[PDB]
Amino acid sequence: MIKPVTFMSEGEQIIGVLHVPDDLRGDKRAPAIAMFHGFTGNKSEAHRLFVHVARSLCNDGFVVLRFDFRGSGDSDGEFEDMTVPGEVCDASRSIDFLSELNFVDSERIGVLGLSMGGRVAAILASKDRRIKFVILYSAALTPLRRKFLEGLEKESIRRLEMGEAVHVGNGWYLKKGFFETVDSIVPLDVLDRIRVPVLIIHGDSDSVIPLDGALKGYEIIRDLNDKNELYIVRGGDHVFTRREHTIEVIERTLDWLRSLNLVDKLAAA
Ligand SMILES: [Cl-]
Repeated sequence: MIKPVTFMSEGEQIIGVLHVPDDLRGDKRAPAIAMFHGFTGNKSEAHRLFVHVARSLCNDGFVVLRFDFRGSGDSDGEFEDMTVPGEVCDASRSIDFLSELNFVDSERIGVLGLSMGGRVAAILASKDRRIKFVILYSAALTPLRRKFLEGLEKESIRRLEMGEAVHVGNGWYLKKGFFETVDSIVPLDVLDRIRVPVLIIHGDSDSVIPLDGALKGYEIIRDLNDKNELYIVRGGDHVFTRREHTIEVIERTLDWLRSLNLVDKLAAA
């Protein structure tokens, strides 16, 4: 079952989509995953990657919530006002939403994030005791403010300082709040607070987010939980465009989740 949902965050509506397993009995409760999209992404994500990921997770027995951050997709708000802390607010609200569903096991909720959404996932997991596992795809874990500004002309940076929304490419505009707070929390600085299982998947041909950041992240957390894993997708680009890479990412994610024993369909009988 797939159905649209809405909830409020920071005074504004978020629209999302909820995947519910069809074999979920009346009293039964399922583990759940909230999925966080990337920068200038939406809840379907590139070449519908999140749709495919969510369908596979739901087939595996998870309730899955995908939603548009405020300022993205069909949620309220303007993109130029978006900030990473604002997306952490939204992300926490999506956990609230899953926690209040009577067919979700409130003690078996985890998160999945792609790139900037992986940044959000890591930040939220460093704080939120409700998160029981973290899945990071192509995650942006390192400082980004300087790299973002280095892509802008000096006169554009001044206009940003003066309060203008400036063009950042492909028709997307951004105000300074994003640049001021994208490094308020840098994930590498708080990764050692995450003690639940973390799966890091990163392509060795990612031209957007260097693999180096995923390697550093794994180095920090590898012995904090003996289920933590780093999977490097050989030939994989930032959003796993080649079909075989998308399949590999999904297969590795399902396999890893199996190791955590979150679903027990045999016992469900
Ligand atoms: Cl905000």
